[PDB]
Amino acid sequence: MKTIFSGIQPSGVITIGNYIGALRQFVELQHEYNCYFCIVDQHAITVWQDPHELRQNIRRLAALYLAVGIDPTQATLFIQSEVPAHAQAAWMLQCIVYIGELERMTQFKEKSAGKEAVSAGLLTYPPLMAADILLYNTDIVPVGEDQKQHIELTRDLAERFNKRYGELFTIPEARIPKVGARIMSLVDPTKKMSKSDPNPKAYITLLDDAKTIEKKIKSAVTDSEGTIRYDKEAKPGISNLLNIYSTLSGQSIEELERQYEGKGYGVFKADLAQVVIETLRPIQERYHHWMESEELDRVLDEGAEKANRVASEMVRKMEQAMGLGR
Amino acid sequence: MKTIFSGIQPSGVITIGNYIGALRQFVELQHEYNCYFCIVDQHAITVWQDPHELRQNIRRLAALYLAVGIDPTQATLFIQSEVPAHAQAAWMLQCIVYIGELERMTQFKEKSAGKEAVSAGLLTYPPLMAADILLYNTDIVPVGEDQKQHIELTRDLAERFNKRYGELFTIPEARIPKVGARIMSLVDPTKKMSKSDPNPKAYITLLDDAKTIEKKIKSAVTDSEGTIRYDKEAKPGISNLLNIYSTLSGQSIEELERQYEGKGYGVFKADLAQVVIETLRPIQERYHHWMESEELDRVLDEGAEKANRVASEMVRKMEQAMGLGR
Ligand SMILES: Nc1ncnc2c1ncn2[C@@H]1O[C@H](COP(=O)(O)OC(=O)[C@@H](N)Cc2c[nH]c3ccccc23)[C@@H](O)[C@H]1O
Ligand SMILES: Nc1ncnc2c1ncn2[C@@H]1O[C@H](COP(=O)(O)OC(=O)[C@@H](N)Cc2c[nH]c3ccccc23)[C@@H](O)[C@H]1O
Ligand SMILES: [N+]
Ligand SMILES: [N+]
Repeated sequence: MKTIFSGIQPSGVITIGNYIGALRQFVELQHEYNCYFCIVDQHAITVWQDPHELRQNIRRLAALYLAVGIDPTQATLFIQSEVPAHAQAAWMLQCIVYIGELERMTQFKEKSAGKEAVSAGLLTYPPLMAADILLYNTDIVPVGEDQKQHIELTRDLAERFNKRYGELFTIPEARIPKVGARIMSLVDPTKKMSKSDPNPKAYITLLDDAKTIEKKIKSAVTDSEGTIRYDKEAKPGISNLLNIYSTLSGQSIEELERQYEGKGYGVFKADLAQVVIETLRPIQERYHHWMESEELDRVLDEGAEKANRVASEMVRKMEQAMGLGR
Repeated sequence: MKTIFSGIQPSGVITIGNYIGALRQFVELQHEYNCYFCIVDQHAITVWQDPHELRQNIRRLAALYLAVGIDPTQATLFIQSEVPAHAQAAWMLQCIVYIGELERMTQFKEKSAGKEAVSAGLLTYPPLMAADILLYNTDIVPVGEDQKQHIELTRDLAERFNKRYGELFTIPEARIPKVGARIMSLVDPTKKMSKSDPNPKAYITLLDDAKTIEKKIKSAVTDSEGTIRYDKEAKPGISNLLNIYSTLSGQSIEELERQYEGKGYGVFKADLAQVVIETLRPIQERYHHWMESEELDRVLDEGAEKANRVASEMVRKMEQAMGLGR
């Protein structure tokens, strides 16, 4: 059976954009593929992190993965730093990637923009992400659209390694949702919904309460058309709301447009807020249960055990190929 | 007792400059300090390496370390890639070092000079070297003058980590020989003697035979003074030969100047060649014995075991400090 790998950085904010673009896919695909889902703590430290908050954010993200439905009998959930292979593999790949290649990454240009002394991990983020993927002989990497470039570099690195040292890596392919690959800010729908937006009304976190969801959806920027129809260019706000509605409800954009034919944005927003609440409430309840359980650690212990068995073997093969060691 | 750490890259050429600046110190200090001497294979791959040659160069360097007198009961000799902690620690430090800092490294500017697509490991070499040193709670790092800058960055990184996350690292200090810290090319004594000089007459390898040593010392560029006196600026060639002679023979520069008072370069060179031969012959004999022995692997197995115990514990402390993991 084919293999899937995907990772999410532990942070103070996990959004419905993370859920729609990524987590929803993980749950969908977990029974049909061998799956490795990672909490990428080593990527998190590419920017300063308060240590106590990081430790908590790592547990919170593990709880959210399990709360949304990732099943430990179907998938391997683990913390990146707990599998030394990722750092070892990242080093080997950093040795074959070119500085120019890292400098062209949009993620790097955006995260380093207007910066004054950029910490090096920001620049060397990609090789570590490529290691994450390649270590598991990954076929498919389910992500939102914003990870496409990183996966393109990963494919380039795998091909480069294979040409130089012998065929070892499977060339992985991104799997990006048709609808909801790039959920936009509710405040400015021409911008992506981001975990780090300074305006909390831009995103909905997976832990937002009902009153908070309602406020955010209601305030969502729209237009002066009063017509619920998809049109990314002309109606970015309504289009983005339609994507959220479609993905969470399971109704097609066409179904929703018909349903709301002749209706205004008010009822549409009230109904969408309810769909978001209906989605997040059961997740939140399961999330608190995991946060209070010793089983959360057991699940992560088991995941690192499995991940370490597979990744450590791939690292041995990589070293053998480059002639490191003995 | 204090701790020493030092590393050497496995390569096709190990010179008498490596011996005089570094290996001679290792043997001198091994009984008085806890010592970790490393074969830095992960640093070697910062540039392309033929895999079969690399594997061999790693064994050759282990044999040379043991041949020169490093004693496995006094020091821990091991291969960098065999201790995952170095890669893990390198990642954490890459996250706190600034890109500007890496770009100013002379080693980086020289190795990347006139280059067209510099591979990223060339740029990220320092954090891995800082990890090598800091992992062992190192006090002293014996090297030749060319490593001074890298050790200055390592001190800066250790201080930066300690300020941000809590005092964890000892701030290491370089130990550079008074005489022979920078042995120069025999072909152009204004340049350092380098393992990668395209002109094989520039260096003497630890495996050079007698006839070869004689040829190299005899051809060594001098001056038209016919006076054997130290003067780096005016007489770089003779000065460099005096350093080699002094270090290998144990005679002071003053003793040699007196001894050669009124003599010409011919006898001086003939006698120096003999001193180099007398030095390298016993090393070469022990080197072949190690190359043919299963004990070479046993020694490296034991060294990685010890290094892994110490380094892995420091990695745990580092992660705890930054809040990685659990
Ligand atoms: N507005 C949005 N709309 C739709 N999808 C979105 C939105 N915002 C985020 N995503 C998706 O969420 C996942 C995690 O996001 P991160 O920023 O942690 O995603 C990141 O920071 C990666 N570098 C983490 C990573 C590290 N190693 C990996 C290996 C494979 C895949 C992913 C990774 C991703 O799938 C991301 O595309
Ligand atoms: N002409 C010369 N005269 C005097 N000393 C010289 C001469 N040429 C070389 N050396 C010294 O030899 C040692 C190994 O040299 P490398 O180029 O492998 O040295 C290198 O390439 C380091 N990056 C390896 C390293 C990796 N991690 C470390 C941690 C601590 C100390 C050293 C390391 C060094 O002591 C070097 O100063
Ligand atoms: N599965
Ligand atoms: N010792």
